[PDB]
Amino acid sequence: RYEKLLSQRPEWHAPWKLSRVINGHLGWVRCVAIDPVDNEWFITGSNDTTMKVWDLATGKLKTTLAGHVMTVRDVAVSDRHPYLFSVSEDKTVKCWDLEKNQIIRDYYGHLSG
RNA sequence: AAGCAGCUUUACAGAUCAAUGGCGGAGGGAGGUCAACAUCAAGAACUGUGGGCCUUUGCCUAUAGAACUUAUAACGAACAUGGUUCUUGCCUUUUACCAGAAC
Ligand SMILES: [Mg+2]
Repeated sequence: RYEKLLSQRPEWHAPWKLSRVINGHLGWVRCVAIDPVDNEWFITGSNDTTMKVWDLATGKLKTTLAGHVMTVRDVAVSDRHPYLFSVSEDKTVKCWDLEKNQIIRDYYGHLSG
């Protein structure tokens, strides 16, 4: 097994460097989701109970999405829908109409966060 | 529109009393605080049918039919409630509330 690893060379990849630091939250950034279609913005749920939407190219802040009362743990953006799904430690799963930026279609049943 | 002729029918006397041609006829009418199924808010908006293009979709062209609803816009010349979210009001907590919005 060990002579077959030395027989093989890994693919070269280009290294990574920091290009932009964005300071906008009041707590920890706990989750990041990208726009799956057309790639203009990303959204960061956080520890200050609010999700912010950041433009990918310029780095400016587009909007803030409040509506959770505890820390937003994960954020998922849909490719087939204009829907944003967001869970938190406050036992809530929420949907968001991105054509309206309002909470629709709330989900219920998790015993904990 | 009286009257005459032409036309369409009509009670019919017919010609034919055949092959015909026209209209009607080859399982009703009125209803029911009966039922089922469709359908009832959108480029001012529908569908069937023929033709051509591309390769079925879509477009263009020709044609037929469009009930109900709608312009001081809506089936209802009528008018309640609930959910979420935002902003207020009441001010021990909650429910029940206050009264505007958006969905
Ligand atoms: Mg108590």
